[PDB]
Amino acid sequence: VLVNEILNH
Repeated sequence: VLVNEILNH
């Protein structure tokens, strides 16, 4: 939840 939001999919 500190990077996932980005690569999120």
